[PDB]
Amino acid sequence: MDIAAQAKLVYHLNKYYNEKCQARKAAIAKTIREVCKVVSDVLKEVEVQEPRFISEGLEVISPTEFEVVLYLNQMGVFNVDDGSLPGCAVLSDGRKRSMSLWVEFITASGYLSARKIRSRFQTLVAQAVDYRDVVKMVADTSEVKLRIRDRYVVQITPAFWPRSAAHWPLPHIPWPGPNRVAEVKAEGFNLLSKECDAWVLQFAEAENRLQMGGCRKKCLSILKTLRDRHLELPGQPLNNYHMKTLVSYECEKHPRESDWDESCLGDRLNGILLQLISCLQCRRCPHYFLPNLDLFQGKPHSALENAAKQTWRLAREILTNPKSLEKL
Repeated sequence: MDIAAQAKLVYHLNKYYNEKCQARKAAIAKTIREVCKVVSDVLKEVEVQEPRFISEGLEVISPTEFEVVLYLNQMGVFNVDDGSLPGCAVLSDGRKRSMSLWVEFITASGYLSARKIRSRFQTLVAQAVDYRDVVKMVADTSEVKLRIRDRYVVQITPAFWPRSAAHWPLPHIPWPGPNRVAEVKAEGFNLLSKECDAWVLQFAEAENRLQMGGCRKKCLSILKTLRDRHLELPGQPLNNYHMKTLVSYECEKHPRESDWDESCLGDRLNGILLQLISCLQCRRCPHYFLPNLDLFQGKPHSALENAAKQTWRLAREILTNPKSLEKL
């Protein structure tokens, strides 16, 4: 009897993925196509004032929030991760300051300033917005953020293998195979100009590729969707990034690709919600690549607890009656 309920769960989850998850990616695509015209148009204007800025590398934060990473024409004339500041990193010799496309922006100390490029970029964006009612500029934040049609918020973050991520993959876990490891590692990493004077690290390119195989993406698509529909809560305790970062952890716990067959979608999804409820209750949720930073950092105890209540309540309605997914 325990066999048939596993299959019923996998069936209704596939319906959720095809009915509700696809609808998400459809509404998001409508919202992104509307948003992306505004940004690329504005970015075209920034290109005429500053040609170094140019118009793929997108990030969905929520259905209404996005982060555009703008990959700048670089020279990489500058060569550095230390325990100094967690999750964030920062030239070689006192020569070749004139080698950078952004040569003016290297500091007197000889370091290259994220704070200064983002300000220069922010001044340009706030100026380009002056269009009437459809675009707004977000202030009191160091990062560039636009408010479009008073409905959506888009952050535009200037952007281009690390010391903390060096352990991964630990040869302990058969996953990933040497083929998947070197393949995902070739993606490299990205540095995002955000506050913490440092650059934020992001592996959205490696993370999303690491989860290739099996139902991992269907699981993420289902997790992101459930979060949108039922876990947008006071305190914004839960992000698409929380789900994304958990799916990777569950990949380790179940190393074998067989654990990720389509038959196992219910198990892996159920396993992930539970680990999430633990993270909420334990009050700690670590980054996949960098354990030193906790993605619950700064979250109120009241909100982390309530999120645990709703996440738990959600998994039970699912298991007791998996058809309940239709009405979710």
